[PDB]
Amino acid sequence: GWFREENDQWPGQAMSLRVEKVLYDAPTKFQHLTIFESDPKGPWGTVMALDGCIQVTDYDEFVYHEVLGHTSLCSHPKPERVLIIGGGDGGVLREVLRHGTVEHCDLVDIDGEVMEQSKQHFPQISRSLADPRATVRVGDGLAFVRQTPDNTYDVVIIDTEAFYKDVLRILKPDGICCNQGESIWLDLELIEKMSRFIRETGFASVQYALMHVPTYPCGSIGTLVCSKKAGVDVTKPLRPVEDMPFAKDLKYYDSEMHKASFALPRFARHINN
Amino acid sequence: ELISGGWFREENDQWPGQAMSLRVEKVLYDAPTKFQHLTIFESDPKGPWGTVMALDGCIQVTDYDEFVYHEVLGHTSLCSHPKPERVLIIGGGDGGVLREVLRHGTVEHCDLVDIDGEVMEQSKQHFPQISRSLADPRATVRVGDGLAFVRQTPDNTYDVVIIDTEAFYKDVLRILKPDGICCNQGESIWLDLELIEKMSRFIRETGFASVQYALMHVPTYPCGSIGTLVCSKKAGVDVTKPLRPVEDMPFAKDLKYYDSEMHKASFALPRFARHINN
Ligand SMILES: C[S@@H](CCCN)C[C@H]1O[C@@H](n2cnc3c(N)ncnc32)[C@H](O)[C@@H]1O
Ligand SMILES: C[S@@H](CCCN)C[C@H]1O[C@@H](n2cnc3c(N)ncnc32)[C@H](O)[C@@H]1O
Ligand SMILES: O=C(CCS)Nc1ccccc1
Ligand SMILES: O=C(CCS)Nc1ccccc1
Repeated sequence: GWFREENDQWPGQAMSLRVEKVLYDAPTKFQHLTIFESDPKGPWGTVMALDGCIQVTDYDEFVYHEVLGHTSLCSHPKPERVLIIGGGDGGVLREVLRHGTVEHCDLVDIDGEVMEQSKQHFPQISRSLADPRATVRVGDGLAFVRQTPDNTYDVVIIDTEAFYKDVLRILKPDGICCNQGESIWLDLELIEKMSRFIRETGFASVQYALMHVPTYPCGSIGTLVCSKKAGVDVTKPLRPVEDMPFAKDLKYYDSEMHKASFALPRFARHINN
Repeated sequence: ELISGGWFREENDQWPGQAMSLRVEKVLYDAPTKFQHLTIFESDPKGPWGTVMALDGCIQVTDYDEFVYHEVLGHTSLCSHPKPERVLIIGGGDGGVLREVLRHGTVEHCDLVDIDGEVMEQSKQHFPQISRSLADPRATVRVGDGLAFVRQTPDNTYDVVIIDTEAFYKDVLRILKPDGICCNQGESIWLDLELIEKMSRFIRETGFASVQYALMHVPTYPCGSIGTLVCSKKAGVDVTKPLRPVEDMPFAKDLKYYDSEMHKASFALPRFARHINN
């Protein structure tokens, strides 16, 4: 049969993939979690959906994982302690762990079932979950950051007021925050709203980086990249990845794509000023 | 044979196991032309897509993201040339590239050849924002094979050739002036990276001095992006930095996707694809 994806907000279209083998399909305590192998004659491999929205495919998971992971960290002078909220597939953490500067990373994900299913059906994404520089919790990020002290983390990556206020609060003075931002084609209003809320919460700067992800609606998604410190230009890498030893293992991210990600179509450019 | 209230479904033989579909609100055209199947319909009015054109079952234009591809092709090429006075567009029957090229004050004449006169007719009726350029008298619009058209054209006729569709590419090189720019509808770095590598190498070997691939976000196309090979007949020219920035022309603010920053960023490729460009 077929997995069909559609959206009541964008009513008259759908996107479908052939299911070759259902590997998981159950409610969880927090969301519907579907994993299946897609057409072995196609490129998508294993696919994971949450409440019927594709979240991860074998084919392009590298895109969003490297952009969040390295755009943020390469914007920091020396990132040693890292929080990931959500990110339970482990992909971002894998990308975080490539950085030698990283001493420790906590990863907090509301949904234990996601990580378990990930270890089972996404080995190349989940390996990183048992790494000794990581600690993995099953819990609400909202609570977790409310119970975290000031000046704890150099980087907070949010891969899903008092929340945004807390995040600024837990970052050190050169803190860098990034999130999974939405689509400039479907959520532009909401991107504008967030950008400005995030800034009025007390972050010095907020800049939106666009990336190409084929399996997400409209072919792209972005991340808001936010600096606690004033005078920081996140759009030009602070510490290029080309000097670190893992650069040539990356399949999407480099310094030219860093810079380029912040050039927006004219209709959307007002997000970045 | 499509009917209002049903869904248009597209699949591909070549990438089995995916499908894409749009609800049809009203059929405005659905018949074979002497060249291809041409489908036009209004999509769901509670959605953003407006009117939609399909050729042989591949969507080609929607009201929605129309401007991306047309502006990228018109402007990346024209802003890479010192003085584009005479322009040829092969394909482009809908009028979209031509509306972008005609924005430019230096353009003195533009010929467009598209093999299917029906595409041009139905664009006149159903895409007024795209096709108004087609009646412009700085343009000459012929129905004809672009291949036979370039073959019958003398050397160094054009400053810029835009292909919106080996003996062909050599003709293209021949009909351009020493200063010429050619750009085309490239394919996708996700679906035909090998093809893009091959086209580029051989456009170079044909005799073009440089060829660089420009990536753009088009949400209605397979995998949500597509590209254009931007090729310079003369040596030592860098198409990846605007020769004549659009920001110095009167119409810069009318554009919805393209500007100089977008121009430079479009040549940055994800690492797996960057060898196309070096
Ligand atoms: C799958 S991941 C997105 C895929 C790209 N790596 C989205 C994760 O965020 C979690 N999530 C959602 N809400 C929360 C909260 N409130 N806290 C923590 N994690 C959360 C959710 O369980 C997904 O695993
Ligand atoms: C509609 S346009 C594609 C959408 C981008 N605006 C593609 C056009 O190329 C024409 N086409 C295809 N082959 C040729 C040749 N050989 N010559 C000229 N025009 C051609 C075809 O009729 C379409 O209208
Ligand atoms: O636009 C989308 C999906 C996300 S924007 N689908 C689509 C619409 C028209 C044509 C082809 C695809
Ligand atoms: O990946 C693709 C198409 C081209 S890259 N489609 C798709 C992705 C997710 C769900 C349904 C379809």
